[PDB]
Amino acid sequence: EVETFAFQAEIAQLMSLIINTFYSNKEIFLRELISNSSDALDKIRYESLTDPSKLDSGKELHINLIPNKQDRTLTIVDTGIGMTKADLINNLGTIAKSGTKAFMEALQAGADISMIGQFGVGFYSAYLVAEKVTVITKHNDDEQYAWESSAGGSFTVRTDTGEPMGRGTKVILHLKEDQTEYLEERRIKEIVKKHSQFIGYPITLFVE
Amino acid sequence: EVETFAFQAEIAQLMSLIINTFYSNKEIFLRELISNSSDALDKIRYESLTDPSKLDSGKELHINLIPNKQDRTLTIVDTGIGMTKADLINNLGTIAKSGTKAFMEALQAGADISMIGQFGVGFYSAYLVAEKVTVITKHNDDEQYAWESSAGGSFTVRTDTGEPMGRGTKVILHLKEDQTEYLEERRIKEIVKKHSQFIGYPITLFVE
Ligand SMILES: Cc1n[nH]c(-c2ccco2)c1CCCCN(C)c1ncnc2nc[nH]c12
Ligand SMILES: Cc1n[nH]c(-c2ccco2)c1CCCCN(C)c1ncnc2nc[nH]c12
Repeated sequence: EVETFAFQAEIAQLMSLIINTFYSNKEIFLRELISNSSDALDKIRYESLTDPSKLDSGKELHINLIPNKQDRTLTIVDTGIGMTKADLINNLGTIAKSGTKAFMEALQAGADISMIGQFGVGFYSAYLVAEKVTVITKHNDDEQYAWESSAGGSFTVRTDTGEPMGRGTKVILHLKEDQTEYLEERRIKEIVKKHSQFIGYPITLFVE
Repeated sequence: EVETFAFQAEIAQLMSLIINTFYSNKEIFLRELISNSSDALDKIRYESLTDPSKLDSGKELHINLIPNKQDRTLTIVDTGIGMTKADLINNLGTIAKSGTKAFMEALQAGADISMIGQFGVGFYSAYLVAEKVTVITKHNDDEQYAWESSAGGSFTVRTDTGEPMGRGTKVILHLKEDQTEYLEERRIKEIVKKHSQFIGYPITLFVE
């Protein structure tokens, strides 16, 4: 069963801007996604201090970057807190509305797309390089879900039947045809070194 | 009743480094504290989406900066999630241990004190400008506490009998005698504009 949802108009507008604006410094998408993973790992680490059983779904706290040239995907995997169905459908869009509005206002005032992270919507920078984004996620209090959007104003959520994850999130970037450089080992290494070198979790770049 | 606690050796070492190192760009302390307030406000905002009664202790989400020349204090006030007694005594130091270690290693490798925020211990940058820091805090699930430390390897916690806060945190910086510029309106304005201009909560700088 796949459910289809409309983005609120503001988030749809943001996705369109991200897709439509001429902006060459696209590499910043990876810093934003890795930062998101780091925050999610901080969150589960913090919560387990008071309830250690929150780690029964997996003790290791890490980030994997997985390129696949055949699928043309770059997958950012974390074993963080994960997202509930309510996050995917309601909570996250509610928070995003005001960040979007502030980001938009900053842009007209001369701010730069690379500042998107300050407005809490850095995830959407994924659309600088991806035609479609699939998010597979599992939170302790909930089932494993697959969220997906190619923009165009809608997203889907379904219960995921793929490989069970234990706990955490995979962001699967289905790259635009002209953005395959982000599958290349030395390009990904370069970006992580430049933007993410102090992340406090091991980041493993898988080799193809 | 005042309880006195020893910092773990690593955090004590970090505080000493922050106090002892020659480093002129001290203004970064305010960005770190405002960023901390912002995160705490994000946290309560997020939690109230699923439990709106979490805001019964106060709906407004904001940050006040309050200079007092007579007391020689700069107070950063937020109406964020606040901190529990377990945070003050156990949880926060546990998380801080590994951030401290990474920060230390980054420094020897040539990183800069201004990067302290990437290691999740930016609060301690308060000691660049303050001889004593007092933290008054109230979390929904707990009583109002006062934490205090002048470094030297220990901190105290007591139940606070001052003005009840509703919910949130006040960081009261008892400034070093040579650091009173941070009580001056135009200096604080300058710093906020430079480092904190996109914080998604109203920041009110009180006038003396
Ligand atoms: C599916 C979705 N819907 N709306 C958003 C969103 C809203 C604002 C920014 O992103 C998203 C994406 C949310 C991404 C950031 N996040 C909240 C995350 N939470 C938990 N573990 C994560 N590991 C990577 N990121 C994670
Ligand atoms: C009292 C104490 N003990 N150990 C630490 C600490 C550990 C690592 C960084 O700071 C602190 C300070 C913690 C400061 C950051 N924080 C966790 C905060 N939590 C909730 N509302 C806040 N409003 C400002 N900040 C807030």
